[PDB]
Amino acid sequence: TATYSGNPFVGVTPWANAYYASEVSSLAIPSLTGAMATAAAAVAKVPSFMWLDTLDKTPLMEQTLADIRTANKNGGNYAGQFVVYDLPDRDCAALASNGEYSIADGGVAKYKNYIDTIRQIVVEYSDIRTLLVIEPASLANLVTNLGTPKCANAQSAYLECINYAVTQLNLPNVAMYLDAGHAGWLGWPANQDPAAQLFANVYKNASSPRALRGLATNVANYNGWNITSPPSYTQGNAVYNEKLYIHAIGPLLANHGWSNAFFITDQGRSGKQPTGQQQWGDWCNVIGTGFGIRPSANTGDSLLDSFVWVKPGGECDGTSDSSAPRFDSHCALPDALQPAPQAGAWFQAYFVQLLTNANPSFL
Ligand SMILES: Cc1cc(=O)oc2cc(O[C@@H]3O[C@H](CO)[C@@H](O[C@@H]4O[C@H](CO)[C@@H](O)[C@H](O)[C@H]4O)[C@H](O)[C@H]3O)c(Cl)cc12
Ligand SMILES: *[C@@H]1O[C@H](CO)[C@@H](O)[C@H](O)[C@H]1NC(C)=O
Ligand SMILES: *[C@@H]1O[C@H](CO)[C@@H](O)[C@H](O)[C@H]1NC(C)=O
Ligand SMILES: *[C@H]1O[C@H](CO)[C@@H](O)[C@H](O)[C@@H]1O
Ligand SMILES: *[C@H]1O[C@H](CO)[C@@H](O)[C@H](O)[C@@H]1O
Ligand SMILES: *[C@H]1O[C@H](CO)[C@@H](O)[C@H](O)[C@@H]1O
Ligand SMILES: *[C@H]1O[C@H](CO)[C@@H](O)[C@H](O)[C@@H]1O
Ligand SMILES: *[C@H]1O[C@H](CO)[C@@H](O)[C@H](O)[C@@H]1O
Ligand SMILES: *[C@H]1O[C@H](CO)[C@@H](O)[C@H](O)[C@@H]1O
Ligand SMILES: *[C@H]1O[C@H](CO)[C@@H](O)[C@H](O)[C@@H]1O
Ligand SMILES: *[C@H]1O[C@H](CO)[C@@H](O)[C@H](O)[C@@H]1O
Repeated sequence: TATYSGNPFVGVTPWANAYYASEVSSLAIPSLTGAMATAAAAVAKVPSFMWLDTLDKTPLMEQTLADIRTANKNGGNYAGQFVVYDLPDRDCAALASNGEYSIADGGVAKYKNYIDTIRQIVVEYSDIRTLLVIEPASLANLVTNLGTPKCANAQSAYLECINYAVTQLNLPNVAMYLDAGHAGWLGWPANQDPAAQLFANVYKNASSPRALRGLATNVANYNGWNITSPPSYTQGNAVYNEKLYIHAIGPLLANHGWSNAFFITDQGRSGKQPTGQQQWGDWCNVIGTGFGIRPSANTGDSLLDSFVWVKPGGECDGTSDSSAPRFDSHCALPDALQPAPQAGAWFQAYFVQLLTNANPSFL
């Protein structure tokens, strides 16, 4: 059944979408040989989230859900996985993933229309359990980056928009996880409570939506889940992995009026620890990374609903071309793989790296 009474990953199987599978099979495999080619075909079967990064990407959500509806007839019990990611003045503390809407030019109204579009799809497919990550980077930027003019000015718009998202997508077949950055961002002891306050306030302000299950961490990042050996670049932070992060912030959510908040954590680029990061804040196309813990609801953890692959490995974080639009200097750092295409575009050398360094291995 589509509705759920607790962990929304229980009794379902996350669906591996055709979009990523097409990228692997048609963009990666023709360039590979032997063992690597075979291993790549296997990656295409690991479920990762589909990002709805533009409004005209919404038909792809429908096509995925149509596939799932079909597969659910043949005994199967599959769930759809999507990222809601189109805020006006998006990615306010970076330049690589700037979006189609701006606050100045009716961006809030356009965002509401975008949410309206997604809501209709979810109603159309009320028979399918649908797992959503809400707006990566946004709320975390509001906690830590009010010193960035673009974020400071986006505050009221972000909170209005996110309130609209979590209220309009509050439906019985839906589970939403608000993006909550990662251990090396919001996990810092001094940021934990302010972050928890903001998250609980979003939840409370939205009348405690039943579909709002908790938080998503490590999205498009690389931190370890439960590594017992803290990496050099984590120096100074007692919260050096994602398990420590969720177990630190969880009780603070409860303290601020959000009880029963649960978590999902991205491990799609977390297989190699330590990573090739020379600094913890180096987020763009990081070298020395591999595909990580496979998506699974068997987490052996009180707070983690599921390990997930949110950022699809192989899809670029940003262009390394200083002369191109949306160039962010982070993408030209020593530990950023180069040359890199536009954010979201296929990045073959990066896919090859992730496959080579995969743990668990595909090879
Ligand atoms: C003490 C210390 C040392 C160091 O080398 O790096 C950091 C980095 C820190 O936080 C970083 O904050 C950034 C926001 O200004 C985050 O960037 C975002 O990263 C996501 C991916 O996780 C990406 O999608 C966004 O576009 C990007 O803006 C970055 O992840 C954090 O590491 C802190 Cl708090 C201390 C550091
Ligand atoms: C509360 O919801 C309203 C809806 O209009 C929104 O404008 C506001 O930003 C929200 N406040 C917080 C603190 O999330
Ligand atoms: C870390 O988590 C993984 C996946 O659940 C598990 O295989 C491993 O035993 C865990 N390690 C520790 C030290 O808890
Ligand atoms: C999900 O929730 C609905 C609404 O209560 C139930 O009818 C269904 O059986 C499932 O548990
Ligand atoms: C309602 O659904 C939850 C999972 O979402 C189960 O854990 C529970 O037993 C009940 O069936
Ligand atoms: C999702 O589908 C898998 C089979 O692919 C099952 O193992 C699971 O029970 C769920 O229906
Ligand atoms: C399958 O889909 C991918 C992503 O849209 C394309 O790159 C590929 O050419 C095929 O259409
Ligand atoms: C793309 O297509 C190939 C077969 O053409 C698969 O092996 C792969 O897993 C992906 O679906
Ligand atoms: C990737 O896309 C090509 C078409 O460009 C297909 O032929 C292939 O099966 C895969 O889906
Ligand atoms: C696959 O990757 C190779 C590099 O090994 C390219 O030459 C080719 O164009 C395709 O992108
Ligand atoms: C990867 O390895 C398998 C093993 O036989 C082959 O079927 C495939 O063609 C590729 O070499």
